[PDB]
Amino acid sequence: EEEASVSVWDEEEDGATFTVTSRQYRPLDPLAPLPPPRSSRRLRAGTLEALVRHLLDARTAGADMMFTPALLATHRAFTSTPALFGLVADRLEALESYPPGELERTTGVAISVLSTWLASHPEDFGSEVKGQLDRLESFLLRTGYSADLIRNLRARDSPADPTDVLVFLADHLAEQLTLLDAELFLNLIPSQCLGGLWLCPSVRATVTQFNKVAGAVVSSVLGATSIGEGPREVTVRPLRPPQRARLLEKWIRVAEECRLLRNFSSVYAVVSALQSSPIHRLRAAWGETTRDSLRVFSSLCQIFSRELLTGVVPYLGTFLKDLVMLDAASKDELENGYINFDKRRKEFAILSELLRLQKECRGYDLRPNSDIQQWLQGLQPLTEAQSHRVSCEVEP
Repeated sequence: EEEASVSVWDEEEDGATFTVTSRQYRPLDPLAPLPPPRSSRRLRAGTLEALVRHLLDARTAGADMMFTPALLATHRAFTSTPALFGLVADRLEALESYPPGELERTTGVAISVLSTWLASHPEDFGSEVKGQLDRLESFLLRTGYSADLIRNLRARDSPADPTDVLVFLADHLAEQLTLLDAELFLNLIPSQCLGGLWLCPSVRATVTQFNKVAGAVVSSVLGATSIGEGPREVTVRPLRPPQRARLLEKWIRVAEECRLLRNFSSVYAVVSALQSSPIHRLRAAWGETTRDSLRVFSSLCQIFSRELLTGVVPYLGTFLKDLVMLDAASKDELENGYINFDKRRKEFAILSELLRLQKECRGYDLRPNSDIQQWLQGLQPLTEAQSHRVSCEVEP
């Protein structure tokens, strides 16, 4: 595992730039002849056509292992699914005159790539790729070549009292918030998180629920129910500072139980709601909060979290921000018109983190509590304008 030499150089092809790396390691037996050097030839930038040539090259899987999954995961940021499918069908068609050995090899790579693509991202394929599908299966029958791949590609009543948070146990509430957060995080299409895209419903649905939880906290602490849409249309229940503190203490504990379940999405939803202007203002209510609940809350505030992500539900906003930073920092294309694939590798790196958090999220074993769920559904959260108004009314 101890290396002796590393050589790095760049090579140019038709419409692409590659980086070759050659690493010479010392043999395990120090007296043995030198082992063969370990190498990689990775595409750095190239035309959309050149990306597809590299995609369907049999050597790419061994010499550039990030390329295939990165391209398949990020392609919707710079091209489209029917466009990429079409260029794959293009490449295969321009290869029909080739000798049977080369034809069968590349067709095999194409079948392998399309199977991985379909397995990884089934939502990419629909009615829009109909012509490209016919383009593919006519090519296969024409060359006499995959059967399962074609088949698989063919197939594709009054508003709830917000203060009733007190009626349920805090660990149960956390478990129930996590159940909703987890299934949304599992249904998340990671590519929709990309700076170039974020038409992104799976991200929107995660953010909506995040906002509903944060809204529920603000609403219940203020003891208010949003009955209309305007800044003035609200109903408010009577709460003395000691009574309101019990609601603050309750949500603090719910946030704490979310943390123990590693649901950092709802931890942040609750903590940001409690740090929010219309809730921070409530100094009489906070003044009645027990010191133990305050120390827990401060500890929860200092988390916002990246180091703790090593069941689980992450706060998606941090990944959305990193992907916005990266999109702003890195160019889509180079001056020559080549797609800057380095950008896409850095994007995939973040996406693979999300993928590994998704498989860990599958580890949850939680049961739907019908009555907590019904309460959550009946919640009518206050708008930013309404909450500011009510807080000015309940604590002048």
